[PDB]
Amino acid sequence: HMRIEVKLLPLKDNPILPFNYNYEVYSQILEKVNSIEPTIAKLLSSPHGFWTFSRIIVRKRKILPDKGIEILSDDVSLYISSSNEDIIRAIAEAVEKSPEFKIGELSFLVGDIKAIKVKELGKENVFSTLSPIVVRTVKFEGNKLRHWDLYPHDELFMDRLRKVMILRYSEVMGETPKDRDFTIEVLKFKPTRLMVGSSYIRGSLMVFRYAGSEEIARFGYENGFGEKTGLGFGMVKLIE
Amino acid sequence: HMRIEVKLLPLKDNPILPFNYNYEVYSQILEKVNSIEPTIAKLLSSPHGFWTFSRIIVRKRKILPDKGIEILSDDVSLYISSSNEDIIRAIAEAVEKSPEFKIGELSFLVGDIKAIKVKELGKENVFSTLSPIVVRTVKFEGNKLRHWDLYPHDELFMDRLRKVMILRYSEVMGETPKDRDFTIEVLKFKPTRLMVGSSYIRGSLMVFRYAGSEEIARFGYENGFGEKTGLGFGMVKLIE
RNA sequence: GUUACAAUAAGA
RNA sequence: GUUACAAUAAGA
Repeated sequence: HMRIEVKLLPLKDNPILPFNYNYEVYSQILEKVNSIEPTIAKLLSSPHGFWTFSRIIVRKRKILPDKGIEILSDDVSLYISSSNEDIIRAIAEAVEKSPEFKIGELSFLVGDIKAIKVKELGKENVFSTLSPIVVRTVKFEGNKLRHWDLYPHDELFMDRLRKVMILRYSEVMGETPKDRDFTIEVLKFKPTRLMVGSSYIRGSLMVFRYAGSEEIARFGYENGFGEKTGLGFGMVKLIE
Repeated sequence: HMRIEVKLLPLKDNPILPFNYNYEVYSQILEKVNSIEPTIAKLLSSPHGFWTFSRIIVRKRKILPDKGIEILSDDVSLYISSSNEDIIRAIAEAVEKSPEFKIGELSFLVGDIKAIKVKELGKENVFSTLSPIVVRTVKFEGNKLRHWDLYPHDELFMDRLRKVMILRYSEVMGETPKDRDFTIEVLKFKPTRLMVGSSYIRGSLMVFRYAGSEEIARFGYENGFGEKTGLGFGMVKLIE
């Protein structure tokens, strides 16, 4: 499966990355791809998770709780993934043509794009999250129905996630997977709250072990696990 | 200040360290230090935190969620600290004369005890928790009286932590500290729940910046921050 | 693709 | 004693 690393260069001195970029990055890419491949842009913007992208990785940093993350590195990377290398292809082009990113007060400049080597999977895999995994349910709170976010320690999590993947899979892949059974067991777990647009989404940054269906595993690896993947959630990476 | 690194060598075939070890380490040090020096043993047993020790540190490890932390290193390490170099000196002796330590299933053997080079503090410090930091208030749950454990997001957190350090300080240093003010801002934060004996204590694993009274700063640095430090809570290390 | 493995979570 | 910096936390 195709996965790319986009290097970004912070423009000014003492650059500071704001804590919640998910919507900015996503909408920015959408706009850029839409200029070239409007037809693919429509896939990016789909809820079904045609792709993922990670957090913006800052290899060396300090924290300014009121401002954001201090970038002490010369550059930052952003990993993007998809089962469809036509989506990858189109993103590389769009970005490189118009390599100007504005996140809050910090402007970046796209440096090298490159396709990344990606490891084969096994019967069981140990994944670490590259961007928070999101699994949502509906709950009556007051009157109006609203979105309740789940974490692995919640009872309905595994069952909800299972259905989200099967569902998502058949939607983007075109068919339902033959083996639909799988489990995950959490190893290192943390909660995070992200403001995307005018909303709030809460998710898990975790290291977990996946077992079971070998096609859903490929699917999650390539397209991210959980919901809102296209918004920058759900990307994992293989460790041992 | 005086800070030691006690090394532990796992005896069992496949070494699983249980997730909740405080009480067992506490109560076992408490004895080995009693048999040798009953008098110092009572400073340890005091609620006021005449000392701290850290999580048992395992460099190479992996998680069995129903079991514990699988130990993949040759040795693990405990870090004990105190403003009183007599206490530390006593623990090192007491532990050397009775090197056996049992935790859950695992039996350890005390290896080399050694001193740790400890940097001087500044006007401002960035500390990391070697032990989670515990700050409690009391609350009524129905007609029953309950411990309620606090984290920095709680309005009452800063307030009760000041009072707890000021109280601890005087009850051990012997006098009230001159400068009684400090602030703590959180950089990296994760919550943890430990079972110590019959009861559950929740606390904070975190990196934070300490601004304030220098004598309080050095007191927490030596004797731990927050409460219950005698049980292996609140130990910090200085970073950059 | 080292921010690449500390779970559990208000308990009597 | 590098498990050594991702805060914030149920909203309209």
